[PDB]
Amino acid sequence: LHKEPATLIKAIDGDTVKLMYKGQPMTFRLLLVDTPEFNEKYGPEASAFTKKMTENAKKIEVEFDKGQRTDKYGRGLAYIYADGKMTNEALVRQGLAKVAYVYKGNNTHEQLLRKAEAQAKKEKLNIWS
Ligand SMILES: Cc1cn([C@H]2C[C@H](OP(=O)(O)O)[C@@H](COP(=O)(O)O)O2)c(=O)[nH]c1=O
Ligand SMILES: [Ca+2]
Repeated sequence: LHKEPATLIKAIDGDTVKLMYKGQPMTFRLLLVDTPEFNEKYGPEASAFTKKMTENAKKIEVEFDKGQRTDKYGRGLAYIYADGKMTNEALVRQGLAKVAYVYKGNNTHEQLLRKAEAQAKKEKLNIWS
């Protein structure tokens, strides 16, 4: 997998962000995770976490996996990095997302994320509390 440049356009909620990628605006859905809807418990905290993480980054990168790069809604499917730290993994580590939507072929970082979820769950963090 390879990191590609992109710039924040707008952080949308816990697991979707609008980015400019190859000069075009596009909404990205973070691979392998599910954050609560803004309306649900921990939804505003997940949104706020992704917003700070992405808004504070000097450098945003997108990393596509091996399979599908867009979903059925035209959203990009990627791992998103903020100054070298993976937002997908960070949300899970904090108990603000669950590992979810693991489809074969787009699951390179599954193990890493499950490992983070185990630690979040052990700590009874946020969603696990
Ligand atoms: C994360 C991810 C979501 N999706 C689709 C599945 C879900 O379809 P349905 O909308 O039909 O439930 C939806 C969940 O996204 P959200 O969690 O953003 O709503 O996005 C993919 O198809 N591939 C993916 O990798
Ligand atoms: Ca969601």
